[PDB]
Amino acid sequence: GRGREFMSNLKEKLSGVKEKMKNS
Repeated sequence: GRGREFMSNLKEKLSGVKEKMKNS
């Protein structure tokens, strides 16, 4: 599931991406 395993992982990463994203 290129989308099934991506939708979940997405939010899982977004929680960390904000570390450098929202920062920069």
